[PDB]
Amino acid sequence: AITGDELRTGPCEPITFIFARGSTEPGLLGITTGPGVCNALKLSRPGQVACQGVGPAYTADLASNFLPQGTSQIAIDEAAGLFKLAASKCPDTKIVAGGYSQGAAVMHGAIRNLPSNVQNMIKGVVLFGDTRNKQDGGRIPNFPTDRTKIYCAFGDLVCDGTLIITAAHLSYGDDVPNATSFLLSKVLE
Repeated sequence: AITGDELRTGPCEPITFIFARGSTEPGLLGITTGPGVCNALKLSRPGQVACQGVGPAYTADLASNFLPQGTSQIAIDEAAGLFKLAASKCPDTKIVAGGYSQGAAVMHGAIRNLPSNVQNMIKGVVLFGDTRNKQDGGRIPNFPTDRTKIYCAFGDLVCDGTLIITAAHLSYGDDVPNATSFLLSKVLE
């Protein structure tokens, strides 16, 4: 019933999207990709999708980028929790996840240590401008690679260890329709 809070503040839905915004984005889903991917998912699959942002624990503050895992534990623990929440509240929901910048880091760290119960509900993961692309080798540790897609724009140097901000980092708007298709591929009807 609330935007970005539909897992927390709503009924169970056949499909549950879980998104972690990039640094300094306001809200739970931000205003860049998740907003898009969300509406895009609901449109393409009316009556089926509930979007849940990751917050407010994940502050998406800049300084957390420099922490060992590239975000905060609180943030990861938060994401972890919501995946489980889905498992608990809605055991028949097909989960799809997303992340941009540090939000991808959140997911990278939350999804890698989820039990098989929960991981097996995650059909698809999309990561834009992943800040852990090189630290984890273009994948999520301990998570099927065919279910993962990483959008790394030409010039986007955060995909390569650094935290350098280019106009290529800010372009993942363009990848929503493709990201959506990827997710939707896996979540068949």
